[PDB]
Amino acid sequence: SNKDAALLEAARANNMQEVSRLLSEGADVNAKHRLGWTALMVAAINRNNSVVQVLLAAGADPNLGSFKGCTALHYAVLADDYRTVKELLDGGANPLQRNEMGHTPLDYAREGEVMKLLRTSEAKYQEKQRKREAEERRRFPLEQRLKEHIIGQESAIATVGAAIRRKENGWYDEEHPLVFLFLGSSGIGKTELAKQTAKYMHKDAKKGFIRLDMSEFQERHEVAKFIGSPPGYVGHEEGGQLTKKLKQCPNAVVLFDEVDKAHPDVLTIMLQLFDEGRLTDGKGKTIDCKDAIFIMTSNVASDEIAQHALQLRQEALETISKNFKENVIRPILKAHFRRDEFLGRINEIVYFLPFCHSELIQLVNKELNFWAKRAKQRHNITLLWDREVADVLVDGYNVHYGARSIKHEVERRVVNQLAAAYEQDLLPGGCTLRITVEDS
Amino acid sequence: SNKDAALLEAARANNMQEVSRLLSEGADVNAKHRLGWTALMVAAINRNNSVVQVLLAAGADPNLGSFKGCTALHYAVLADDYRTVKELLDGGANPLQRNEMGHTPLDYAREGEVMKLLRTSEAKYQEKQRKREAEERRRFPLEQRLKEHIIGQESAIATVGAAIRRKENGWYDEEHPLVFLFLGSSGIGKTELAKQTAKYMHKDAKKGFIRLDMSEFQERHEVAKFIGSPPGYVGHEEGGQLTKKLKQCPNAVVLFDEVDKAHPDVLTIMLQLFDEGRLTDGKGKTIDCKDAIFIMTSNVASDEIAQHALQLRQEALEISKNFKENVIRPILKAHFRRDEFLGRINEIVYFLPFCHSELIQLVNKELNFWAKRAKQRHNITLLWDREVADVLVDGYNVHYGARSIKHEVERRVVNQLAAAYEQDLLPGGCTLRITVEDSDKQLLKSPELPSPQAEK
Ligand SMILES: Nc1ncnc2c1ncn2[C@@H]1O[C@H](COP(=O)(O)OP(=O)(O)OP(O)(O)=S)[C@@H](O)[C@H]1O
Ligand SMILES: Nc1ncnc2c1ncn2[C@@H]1O[C@H](COP(=O)(O)OP(=O)(O)OP(O)(O)=S)[C@@H](O)[C@H]1O
Ligand SMILES: [Mg+2]
Ligand SMILES: [Mg+2]
Repeated sequence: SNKDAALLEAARANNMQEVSRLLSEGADVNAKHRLGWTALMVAAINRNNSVVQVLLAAGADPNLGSFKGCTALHYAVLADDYRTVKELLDGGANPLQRNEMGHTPLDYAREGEVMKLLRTSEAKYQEKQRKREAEERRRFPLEQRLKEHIIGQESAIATVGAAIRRKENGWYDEEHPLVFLFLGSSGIGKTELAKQTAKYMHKDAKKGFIRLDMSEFQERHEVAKFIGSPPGYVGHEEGGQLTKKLKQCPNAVVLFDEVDKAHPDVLTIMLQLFDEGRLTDGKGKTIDCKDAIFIMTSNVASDEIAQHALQLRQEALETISKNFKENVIRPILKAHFRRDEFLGRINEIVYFLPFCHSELIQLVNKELNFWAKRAKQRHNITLLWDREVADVLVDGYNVHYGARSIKHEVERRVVNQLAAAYEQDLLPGGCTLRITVEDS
Repeated sequence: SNKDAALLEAARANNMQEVSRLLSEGADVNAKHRLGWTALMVAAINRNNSVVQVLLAAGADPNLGSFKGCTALHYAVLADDYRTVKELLDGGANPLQRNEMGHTPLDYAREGEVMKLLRTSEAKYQEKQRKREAEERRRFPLEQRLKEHIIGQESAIATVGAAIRRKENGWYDEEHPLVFLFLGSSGIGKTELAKQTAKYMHKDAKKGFIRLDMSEFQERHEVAKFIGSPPGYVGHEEGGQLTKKLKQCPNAVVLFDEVDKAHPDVLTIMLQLFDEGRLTDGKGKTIDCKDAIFIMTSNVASDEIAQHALQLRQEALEISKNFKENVIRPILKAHFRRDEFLGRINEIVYFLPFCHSELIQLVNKELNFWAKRAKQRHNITLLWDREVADVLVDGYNVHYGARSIKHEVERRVVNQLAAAYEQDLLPGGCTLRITVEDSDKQLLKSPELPSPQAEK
């Protein structure tokens, strides 16, 4: 504890020797004084450029929070010393950091070298971040990330990626959220695509992905879950759940899984959300989510979508459907979703088509790779197969389930055999299996 | 503290040098002395005309609140100095401002130049306000302001403008608030017109415009949100949300958006609100909002209104009638159950589906918006041939209205723009012109811009 006080006193007195001795002895570089200032901070206010430099080289943090709450950069600007401001900025100081009073390094000092340094640091940071992010996106676009997991559905991936890129590059109106409606048969990756998109946007934030299941909303009064009860009713003080989640992460990705299962008057609450990204809870607080992304998944027109997809498979063949027939898909949606204004607010309608033979083979290969890696990681068993296995597994495909049919087929026909053999201790650790078309 | 006291003493002592030095240092000009007066106050009371002038030049407020609570104009009047009163009035002092005891500068003053200055200031304020407001309204009418943002809907613009202008010029009954109901198909500017009207009435004040998404009132019990819970119930200490909002701005513009999505027993709360502008919160406090403007929006009769736009198809040479409004009524009563609710609305405004020229105008407006955004953000100049709008309008969907055009333009132009921008094929200051095929191509001032490949 004495080391921190000694370092603070040395920094206040501009004692280079004492500051260096304390730092080399393990003294807290960001030591805090009882008055609320640190060694780097009091060095900054006292125009101790050398002390500030040595403290920064020792690991001083200039962004740590009357001048109460003013950081090291704030005090450097207060002294109107440009050398200290430049050194702190080179050390990672934020030129726009704020104190308890809200003052910033860009306000304390008069126009001059300090302002120039702060502005240049801010501009260079912003430009570097912009260029780096753009280059990263170019190098590894969203489409490749989705293709890592999603198989087929090229049109849907292209549409979603185009919309997302248009949003990220700033070429989007901020007055209206972006809304998607995923349509297609069951078990073809709609909610999977939504999950992948949410992960891409908010990879390191669970709060960034808000999931709803509209099976849990199959009656009119279920709207009270979204915004909570009005004043004087049970649960009022709680407030809306969806409103809470949106307030936590305004730019999150909201997924209304199986929206078709909602009562139609539950969708009415979505009008303001989809138009202006505005929603009011039971307490009257209004949530602004203009930059959020809304995804709705349903299979309302599944049969018609499959029939259309046959168009590609109806070709004389001597892949991409124009799908102007959406004019006759609209009546189905209107019949289910009874309000035209609801559909009008949807930016894009994404159609997922049934898998082709090659896509089915790819799915089977994906499943067998997953199982092989699981076996290697768990029991250290190598697992291998040929075309005959993929084709035999595909032959058991069911249209009504898609990827789920493939999963069940692989599990039943192959995984059961691996489990039975393992339980019989016929699989020594490190051994290799070929599935030599093990059938019938 | 020390600087404020020094400035106050200098103002009291008529010390020009001290007052100037303290003002230059940064002493608060409106600092309050322990006796209740400020620097300007005591400069006025001591007949320090020059000190009053210099304090006003420094930013002194003459209208700031036995001379307890007296304002600088009050002190100048009490000093019997006409110069101080004149200078304070020139600084915006109110001749009718009241002190703690309720005496105005026109009261304490002795007959003379003080009366002249105060009365001249008051009359000038009133007449200048009236004349300037009238001149601005005539020069730039609300109807011309709306036309900048709303395409078509001439009959709605004309009705709303006529009612608004009627209210502003005082030719309205103050007992009953003005109520509008907006009817028509989806995405044809109802809420847009409401927003523009609110912005016009209250230039920027957020409290001047009140939103209410009636879609959140699908059950009777939700009406409690208007007025709050009764005594003894959770949330009672908070009053009615709408009551609070209206109290903060009695003459606000209230928008009950999607009123047809409310439970019809919830609309019952609006009977007194629309008839007399009275609403009593859960705590028994009544809100007076007789001068507010209420706007409702719905698409209740929208098939029947859009079907009556077959009058555009009648081509007699080769707009809604009273008798149509008596076919649109049965539909209104079937939805909004009560004749006493409908009989409270001042005007029913009908918004019609766009004709082909209005679609072209909408497409041009959207393209102009995007061009302005591009030019401002990246200095990119954007141009389009006349045929671009013709191609784009084909994406129009009568069921969705303008937002269909919005989405079409976005999807099939802005996507290419963003793809090119990310590809860095749009150098700053470059000129980009859209050309017309069955699809849309972009030329970078002459050569065709090569479409990037996201899939690589
Ligand atoms: N196109 C796909 N490519 C790879 N895996 C997929 C694909 N689609 C689905 N899956 C996987 O198969 C499962 C199906 O999940 P979903 O994606 O959620 O199905 P769903 O289409 O979304 O439709 P429902 O809710 O049954 S209607 C998931 O386990 C996915 O991981
Ligand atoms: N003349 C116009 N008519 C309709 N929309 C316009 C017009 N000019 C601009 N717009 C824009 O097109 C969109 C139309 O949406 P809204 O203003 O909400 O119309 P609406 O009458 O309220 O349709 P509903 O009942 O909510 S489905 C708005 O975002 C407007 O800004
Ligand atoms: Mg699903
Ligand atoms: Mg609307």
